Amino acid sequence: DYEIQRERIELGRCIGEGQFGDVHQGIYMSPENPALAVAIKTCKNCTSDSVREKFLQEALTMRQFDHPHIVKLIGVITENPVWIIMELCTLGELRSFLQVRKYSLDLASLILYAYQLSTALAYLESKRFVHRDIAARNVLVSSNDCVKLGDFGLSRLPIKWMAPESINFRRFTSASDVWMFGVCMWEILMHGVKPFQGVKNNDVIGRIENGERLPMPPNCPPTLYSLMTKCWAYDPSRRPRFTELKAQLSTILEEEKAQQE
Ligand SMILES: COc1cc(C(=O)N[C@H]2CC[N@H+](C)CC2)ccc1Nc1ncc(C(F)(F)F)c(Oc2cccc3c2C(=O)CC3)n1
Repeated sequence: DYEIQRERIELGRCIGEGQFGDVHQGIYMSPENPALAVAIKTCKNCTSDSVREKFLQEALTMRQFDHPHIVKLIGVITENPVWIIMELCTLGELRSFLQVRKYSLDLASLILYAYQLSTALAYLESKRFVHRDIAARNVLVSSNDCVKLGDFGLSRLPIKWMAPESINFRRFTSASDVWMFGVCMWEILMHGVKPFQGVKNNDVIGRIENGERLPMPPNCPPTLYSLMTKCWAYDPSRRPRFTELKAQLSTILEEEKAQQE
């Protein structure tokens, strides 16, 4: 069962905000397995059942997934104040982590993060789940060698990350998530810099249609940037599949690891 007794949760500092309320870090003291660090999503308005159902549906959404690179649901407290207890990724948000470690993280760690995210996305595609919000801001750092997709509720227009068909006609498929993943890979190799900085959202569409693309990040291997550009094919059917990106990122990772030993 997923119902958690409130006395077992100690609410810690605020780590972020979501549509329904503040997100906190905290501690969960399970009956048989002591001090576990957890993330706690709060909900200011779920004294109203209309808000409660939408909030708790976000926990049900994470309940169906079980992958090493997707945050897991620990449980829920369904009475007011309503809370969702999630796994805590102690090193926080990927963008800040990459900015802070811009000159200390090796290229193999950056490729490892892209590869780990491709395994989570290939897994979600096998479950017929279209994410729609693939971006570095929605990736968390569990440890130096482990990144995970954050909560899907906290992950929710991001025009600068979207595929042309998603912007033009609101079409959302695994092929549009591949475009977004290409942008997310670019953000990782750029050390947490956002795409199209200083450009208006309305002019992103025009630049993409003129053949312009986000440039090769400094010190990025040409084979890896070439993979990002395949994600940015205008035609969705010409983009690679997540299983192909997963195989190619593994080849690039092993090639980089072989250069060290
Ligand atoms: C220690 O763990 C964390 C620390 C911080 C942090 O330093 N934040 C600072 C605090 C001060 N202000 C001024 C600057 C930012 C962020 C996230 C953490 N870890 C963590 N672990 C698990 C979860 C989850 F998913 F299970 F609930 C989680 O959720 C989020 C929390 C924030 C944003 C997102 C998420 C998403 O899921 C997508 C986007 N965050």
